[PDB]
Amino acid sequence: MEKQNIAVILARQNSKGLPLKNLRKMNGISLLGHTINAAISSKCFDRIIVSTDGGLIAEEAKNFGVEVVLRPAELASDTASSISGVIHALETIGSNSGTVTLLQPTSPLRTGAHIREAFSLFDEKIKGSVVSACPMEHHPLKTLLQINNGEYAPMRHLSDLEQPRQQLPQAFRPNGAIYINDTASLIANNCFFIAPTKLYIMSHQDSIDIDTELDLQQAENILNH
Amino acid sequence: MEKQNIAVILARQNSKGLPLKNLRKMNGISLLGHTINAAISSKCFDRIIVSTDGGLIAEEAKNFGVEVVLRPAELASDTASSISGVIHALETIGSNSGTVTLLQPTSPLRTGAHIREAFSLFDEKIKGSVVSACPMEHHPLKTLLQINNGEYAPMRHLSDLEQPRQQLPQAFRPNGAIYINDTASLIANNCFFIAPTKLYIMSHQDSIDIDTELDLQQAENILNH
Ligand SMILES: [Ca+2]
Ligand SMILES: [Ca+2]
Ligand SMILES: [Ca+2]
Ligand SMILES: [Ca+2]
Repeated sequence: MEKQNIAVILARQNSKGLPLKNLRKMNGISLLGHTINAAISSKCFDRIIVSTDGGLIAEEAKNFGVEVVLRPAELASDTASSISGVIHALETIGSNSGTVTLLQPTSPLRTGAHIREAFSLFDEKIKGSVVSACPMEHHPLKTLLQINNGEYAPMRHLSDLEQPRQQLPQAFRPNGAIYINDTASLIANNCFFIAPTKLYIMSHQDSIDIDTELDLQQAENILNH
Repeated sequence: MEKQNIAVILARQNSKGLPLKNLRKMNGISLLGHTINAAISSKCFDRIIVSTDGGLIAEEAKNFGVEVVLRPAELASDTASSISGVIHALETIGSNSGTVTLLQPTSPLRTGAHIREAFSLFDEKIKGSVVSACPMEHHPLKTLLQINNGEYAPMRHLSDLEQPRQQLPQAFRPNGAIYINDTASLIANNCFFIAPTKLYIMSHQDSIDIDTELDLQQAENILNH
């Protein structure tokens, strides 16, 4: 088996929030279609799979010219992990070697250029994850964590809470748009974060995650320059 | 000198962002007035001081029936620390014993009831800070910090990045609305965070910080039930 670069787009019919989110249109193209177009235009992938339990989602994926894996109910439930869906898609097409990239349709401003830029960071020898990330609005060192009921401790030092942000290490959070992994490592570890993890930095604007009707319009407003 | 409970409201004329922010009206009352009303209605304070360099701000403070400390230019500049303003106000009225609470006008949804609730957490024997805080939208353990150029490390463990949030310690960030300190300790430490710090938890809604015109309207929308 030669190595393959696989993109997996997980899109279930009964999304846990906004109804029918994956097929909602933005600029005349479904969220699903925006992410398929990003995958195709990246030219990074040998195979692009949409994994779904819904008939309308499957028909949309076929109309965009990509492969469909049908997920049974037990893998498309509110308790089913994303990793189990990706593993199932890989098993269905018979790939256990190469790279596998998770592209969630809820990140419609992540483009094919972003995907190519992220892919350029992947190290084929060391094989840690590449994860897209954006800067933290609120610095995570300026927080306290609960240790006992009503008792809290600084994330690191109490003095960090008053430090000028520019004097603190730069901080980033995964934004959900892109997770790139070595396929065999993802199968063995059964997770998306595999050390040593590299970050592909994206802007706040491009990192928008669609959960609400207002996220949809904001994303549309951004697309208009 | 008997102990006094002092509230200090820092309000300079040349705020670093929105122009004339401290006197902008919300529901027919200036931001400054909302915070003065919170201080008065809390009944927590022996003295309420507005520290300012601006004539219009001073006149507003006098119209609400509180004391005014005039800050010279060197203490009302873009580089002047908040702590130096509070220290100057305390020196001006001659208080070095009791408690001192910083109330920023940019937190107009923080009420007198919030202040009283926060004050009830202050420990007069141990004398750590009480700081108002709100829950973190994005969990601070699900972040990576820059260590070298293009190299990042998990805040704590890489496995935290995939942990269900409810399995992680609860996390909070100071929201800027209330800082309560022992006066002598604040003078000695020259900072607002003094161990052991206790948190007064506020909702996201009540924690709104005014920096933009849209923050102003959102805060007004919230005031309407
Ligand atoms: Ca091809
Ligand atoms: Ca520590
Ligand atoms: Ca009185
Ligand atoms: Ca660590």
